[PDB]
Amino acid sequence: SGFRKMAFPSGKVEGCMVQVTCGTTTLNGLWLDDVVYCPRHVICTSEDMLNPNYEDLLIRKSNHNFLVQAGNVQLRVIGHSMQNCVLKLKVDTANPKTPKYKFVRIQPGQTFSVLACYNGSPSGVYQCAMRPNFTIKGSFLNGSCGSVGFNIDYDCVSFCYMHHMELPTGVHAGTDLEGNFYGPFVDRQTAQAAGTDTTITVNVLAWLYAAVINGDRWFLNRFTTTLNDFNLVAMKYNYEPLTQDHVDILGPLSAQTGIAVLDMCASLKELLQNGMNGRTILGSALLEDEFTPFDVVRQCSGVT
Amino acid sequence: SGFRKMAFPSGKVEGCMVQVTCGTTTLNGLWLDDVVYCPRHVICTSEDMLNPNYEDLLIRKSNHNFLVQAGNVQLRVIGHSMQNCVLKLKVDTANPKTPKYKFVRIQPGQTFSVLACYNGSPSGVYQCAMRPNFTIKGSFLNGSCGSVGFNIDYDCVSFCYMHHMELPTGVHAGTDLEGNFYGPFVDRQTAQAAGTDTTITVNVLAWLYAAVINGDRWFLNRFTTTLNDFNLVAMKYNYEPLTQDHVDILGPLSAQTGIAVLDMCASLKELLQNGMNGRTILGSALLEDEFTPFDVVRQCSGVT
Ligand SMILES: CNCc1c[nH]c2ccc(F)cc12
Ligand SMILES: CNCc1c[nH]c2ccc(F)cc12
Repeated sequence: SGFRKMAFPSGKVEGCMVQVTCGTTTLNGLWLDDVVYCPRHVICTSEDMLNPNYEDLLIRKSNHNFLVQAGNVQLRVIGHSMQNCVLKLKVDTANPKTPKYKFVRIQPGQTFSVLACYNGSPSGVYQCAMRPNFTIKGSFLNGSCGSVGFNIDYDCVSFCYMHHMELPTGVHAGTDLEGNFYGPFVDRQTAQAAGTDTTITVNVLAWLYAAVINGDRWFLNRFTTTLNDFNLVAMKYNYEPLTQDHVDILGPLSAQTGIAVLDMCASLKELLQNGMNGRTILGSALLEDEFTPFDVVRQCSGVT
Repeated sequence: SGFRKMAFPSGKVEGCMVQVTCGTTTLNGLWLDDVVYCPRHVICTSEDMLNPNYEDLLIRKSNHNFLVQAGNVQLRVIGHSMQNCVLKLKVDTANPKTPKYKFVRIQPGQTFSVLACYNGSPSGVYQCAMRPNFTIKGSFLNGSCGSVGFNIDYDCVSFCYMHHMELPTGVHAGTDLEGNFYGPFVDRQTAQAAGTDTTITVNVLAWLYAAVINGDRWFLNRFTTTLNDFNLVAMKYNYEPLTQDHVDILGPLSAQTGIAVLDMCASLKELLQNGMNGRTILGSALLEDEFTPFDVVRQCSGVT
């Protein structure tokens, strides 16, 4: 028993982190096979970031200008190319620690682990979610760019995020490993405001199921609701609309606990309308939305 | 910017996890050098756990009864001994992945990362604290015993916890790597109730400093207090008494923010007396106490 915000074990990803320096900028790179992936803004000076023309800046860079260091040993760069907002630096050595991997572009509401790195060295690992406004609420200081987000399924690492920037509001924006930003964000130091940060309703319901499984049941009530009735309340509280796909995904949790999805929606509806009255659920005084139904099943079953 | 409950990168510890089976019980072991450490209750059947005589049960076990598997390869056990509540299984092969390590016995209030494992395979990593009642609030299912807690200082892993049991209240108890339980707990399936779970005051103050650094400042007030005045309020709310040692440890955070420790205590005093009024601090509606002052400095400075 017990339910924690758990990250995937990070070892497989730690073996892929390298330091990339171009001119006076140093950030992190991800070394998989004979390619090092890093944010293209490694070629920028803080001044260039105001209005960078990446194709123009890249013409002034050659293979020898990209310094790639794995631990204390230098990698030889034999090619470089820009794909969207990432640079792909071809090196002469395949990473011996390359795990089985995929590049995936996640949907908002999905969770992943971030291995925060500085100078190619891992500092910590935490779990987060792609917010519905395509930002993430991470913990990233200067030098953390190029740190990656990932999920692990047995022995295959699915990389989904690479860190690029912090908006002036302290939230984070990045790309998938193809270099495409999540959301409308651009790698320029300009006014970029995030949209509404709505709550991931299906994740809140999954976490309420996790609470019931782990013994926290005070919030269960005698009511039920419909998808349309629940959604009138979800809209009012800036919660994402719940669809039948979300109800289907919650099926296994509904079956395990014996609590119908719409009954759990009615509990959530009363929590939204009345608050927690100074009570807590799974050690939280807020309705937690960074656990997917898959995360709840995995943690409650012990998937390794 | 941003502040997350961050765990240490777990790779160094993942390379130490093995599966230990004795009879029909399978749990995790920690392989460092040529020794595998695991809870001594690996020799028990669920029935033995009611009133186990470990010395008597161990006489019926020989080296060949301890099956140790690292990945898919078997380790040869050439010796075994019991030290307090852990068994030390001497194997014929030193773990090639043994990192630089120490065994430390932590104090209540200190934090560490747990690599939850099942069948010797890592499932996830999370951060927690040794509670003042010597329990931890983890996420452990059956098969997780032998999972370890640790801290990392550059390249040295300090192991501080090994998981042994879950109390009937869903909280967790374990030992240091010398096999001595934290608190009064025993490895027997009997009535063991935890004492008061007080709040780690110095950690709450550290987290309020982290909030100020990261932009959450609404709770700062025009007041100050004294250690004795603050402690009258801390006692009332089941908070640990704050000492001058705690004030000294908060010195660097006080210096960085320019907010005197006793002024932050006065903010905390008003938060205890008035609540948050539906507001949040660092994405929490509760006063977070599982970040030490060292954790705040580390995360706010980017230690790798
Ligand atoms: C969601 N609107 C009411 C509200 C504000 N804050 C909250 C925290 C928890 C909860 F269950 C409800 C609330
Ligand atoms: C600590 N006693 C009041 C109280 C109950 N619950 C709380 C949650 C947050 C906070 F700042 C204060 C409170």
